[PDB]
Amino acid sequence: SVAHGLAWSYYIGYLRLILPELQARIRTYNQHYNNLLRGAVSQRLYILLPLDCGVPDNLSMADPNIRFLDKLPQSNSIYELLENGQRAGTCVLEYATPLQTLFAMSQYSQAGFSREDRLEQAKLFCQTLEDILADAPESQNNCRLIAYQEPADDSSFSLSQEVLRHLRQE
Amino acid sequence: SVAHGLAWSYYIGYLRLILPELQARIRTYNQHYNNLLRGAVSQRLYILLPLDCGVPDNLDPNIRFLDKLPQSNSIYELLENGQRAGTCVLEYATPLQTLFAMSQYSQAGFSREDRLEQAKLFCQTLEDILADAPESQNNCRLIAYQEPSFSLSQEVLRHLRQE
Ligand SMILES: COc1ccc([C@@H]2[C@@H](C(=O)O)c3ccccc3C(=O)N2c2ccc(C(C)(C)C)cc2)cc1
Ligand SMILES: COc1ccc([C@@H]2[C@@H](C(=O)O)c3ccccc3C(=O)N2c2ccc(C(C)(C)C)cc2)cc1
Ligand SMILES: [Ca+2]
Repeated sequence: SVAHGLAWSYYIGYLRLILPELQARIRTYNQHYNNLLRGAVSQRLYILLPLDCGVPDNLSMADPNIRFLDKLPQSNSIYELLENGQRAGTCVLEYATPLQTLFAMSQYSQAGFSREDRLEQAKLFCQTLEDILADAPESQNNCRLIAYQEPADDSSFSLSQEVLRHLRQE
Repeated sequence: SVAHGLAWSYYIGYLRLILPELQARIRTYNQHYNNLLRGAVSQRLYILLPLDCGVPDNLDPNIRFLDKLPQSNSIYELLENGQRAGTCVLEYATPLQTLFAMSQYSQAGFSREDRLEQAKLFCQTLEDILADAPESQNNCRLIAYQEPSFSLSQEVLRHLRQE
């Protein structure tokens, strides 16, 4: 049942506060700070929600097709996404950082929290957060959760492709 | 049921990480930075848990900021009878802000009664995690309270004297 508190704190202490000014920050960046000869940053906050709760310290180390470009002024980061070796999209991207509690609990023997318990709580965190965001006034076509289970076959999943599928739905 | 996730995250993402080096940080302060007469900073981390979930933006005239704890934690002096009666590392259990904000958000369907119950369960769950945790070695004290004038300094001093 840890997922409920994780989802509510993440929304009420972070997403609720950053989503209202996000569009204005992206528009300011695109007009005044972005380099001339490249794409504009897309408008939504893209949140990576790996169901395995594996949150890396560097997105480029997780996928070489996701490259840091800049900080979004006014901490959020802009990345370029590659496909077939070329630039395919630019967006504000980050992980659902409360998943780190679920990961750490699965590694702490006193929690009595298995990998199966972790997966169940990650799914509940995603479901609860989606329900909150659906009813939230701050979420106005400006946030997208990217929840994913990684197949056993490495070749059948690309993190950059997962973000690109959502970005192309804009 | 939000209290469980709040307690586990607060422990596993913060208390578990800061409690092992806390007493060394307090010893550094007491030996090299503390210039008060018999004002050694107490050894434990004191965590304010207002059961009403009211966390102010800056931590009572009898509680006065002294310094940042080197190596963000803050040291305060506690006054009693107008004089310094103790010094400690003091801070709020910041996850209570989720419970307060939920009670202020109609779509959460979370009443003041639900809030109080979750604040008490957060305190109990956190105390139990800390009791079984290898990082809490007589170094973290939870100060849970409710208002009846209330004196926050008197609440902290009771726990300081218990150390
Ligand atoms: C003061 O006590 C805390 C406790 C936890 C957090 C963050 C923070 C986040 O960055 O998302 C968060 C917010 C809401 C719910 C859960 C978490 C969470 O899981 N945190 C966290 C938890 C664990 C980690 C390590 C295991 C990598 C160290 C890193 C980050 C921050 C302050
Ligand atoms: C990235 O997403 C987050 C979400 C929440 C937090 C912190 C953070 C804390 O400072 O204790 C925390 C950790 C673990 C569980 C809960 C909370 C929590 O309740 N937070 C919080 C929640 C709400 C507030 C306002 C309502 C005053 C703005 C302020 C702080 C930080 C990052
Ligand atoms: Ca594999």
